[PDB]
Amino acid sequence: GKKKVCYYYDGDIGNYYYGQGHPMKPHRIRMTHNLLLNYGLYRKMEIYRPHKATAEEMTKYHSDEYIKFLRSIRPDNMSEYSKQMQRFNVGEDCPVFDGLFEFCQLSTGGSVAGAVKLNRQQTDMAVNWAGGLHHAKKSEASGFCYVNDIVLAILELLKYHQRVLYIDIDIHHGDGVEEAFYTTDRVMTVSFHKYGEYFPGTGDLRDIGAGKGKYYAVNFPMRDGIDDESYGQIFKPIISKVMEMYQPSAVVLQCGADSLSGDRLGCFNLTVKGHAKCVEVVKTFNLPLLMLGGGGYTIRNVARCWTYETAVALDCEIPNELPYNDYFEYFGPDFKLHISPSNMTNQNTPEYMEKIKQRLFENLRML
Ligand SMILES: CC[C@H](C)[C@@H]1NC(=O)[C@H](Cc2cn(OC)c3ccccc23)NC(=O)[C@H](CCCCCC(O)(O)CC)NC(=O)[C@H]2CCCCN2C1=O
Ligand SMILES: [Ca+2]
Ligand SMILES: [Ca+2]
Ligand SMILES: [Zn+2]
Repeated sequence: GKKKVCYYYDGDIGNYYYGQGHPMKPHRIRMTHNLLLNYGLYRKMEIYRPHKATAEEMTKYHSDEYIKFLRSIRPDNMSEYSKQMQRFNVGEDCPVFDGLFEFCQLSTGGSVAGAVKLNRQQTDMAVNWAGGLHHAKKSEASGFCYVNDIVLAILELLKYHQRVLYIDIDIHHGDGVEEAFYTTDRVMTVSFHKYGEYFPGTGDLRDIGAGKGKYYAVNFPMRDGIDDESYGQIFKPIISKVMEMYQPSAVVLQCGADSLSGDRLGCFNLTVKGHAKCVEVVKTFNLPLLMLGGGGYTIRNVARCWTYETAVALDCEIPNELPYNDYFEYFGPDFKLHISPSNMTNQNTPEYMEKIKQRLFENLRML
């Protein structure tokens, strides 16, 4: 039936700034929040402010040296940390900005708090749109991600769940989460992403895990222009097969919105309905679910996507006419919640989609 939803948000998150021209805009989390408050969704869910995750919490995965560096580095002392910055991959893609460590603490606090709430059976679904920073590595920042809140949230879930399923619908391969759990069968990682001359360069369908983790890493590489119909015809069958074979007792769904049509960095052609169809599919399995954010660089579309996905999590129909909000002008010229796909060519032929699905089904038979 309808589910209890716990949502994590800190009013300060929107003030963190990556720098002039950087595509990652934490302000998009504030726009999402303001939009869902104006739709009245606060009436249907419990809103929590996450705690700031500590160094102890972060070192359940990350190295002590890397976390000590993140806690120390500031724009005023960068000159003294030149060598350290290069070692930890902090610089241009992952800049040093005012309050960087606090931003990591808030993003992580929401994911970990959500996992705790699910473990305690106090909620059916936990939502943290400030989370989903899937590229961060044990001792290195990557692709705008510094602390891997997902890996930390999964490790929390593993205290009470023998098998955890991770699903990543961000346009980028969730390399950091895959790497952390590559040699274990206690976490199955499933990533759908653009592959071929595209960041981070990983996620080939032949990357299937290693040792005890062999067959517990699933990658669906895609080309430019995938649309709602093509994505929907592959997502439901793959996830259904994964659920049948793997039988997880908890799920983590990374909802990176950069897979939408018109994204600044992405080259997919999904609409908000096409993207949210994934949430709907995962929700039908009735398992404890942690929903996270991630990418999304055309910020009006990110707010639309995550507001609709929160409404989907709540089983609450919301009108297409956007209600007035603090960021109403960002939603012009239509002021509608839903988006139209572009006329871009879908390079993912129906035969290519079926072939990759068939190849992944062969791997799933090995479970
Ligand atoms: C200016 C920073 C980099 C020097 C530059 N990155 C980008 O163009 C851009 C960043 C960038 C673009 N502009 O202006 C057009 C910037 C302006 C200032 C700072 C950074 C950027 N980076 C990339 O696309 C990707 C990262 C994508 C991360 C997605 C994260 C997620 O999956 O969605 C989850 C949260 N990285 C790159 O392309 C980097 C590293 C590999 C080699 C090529 N790269 C780049 O040319
Ligand atoms: Ca992905
Ligand atoms: Ca694995
Ligand atoms: Zn992304």
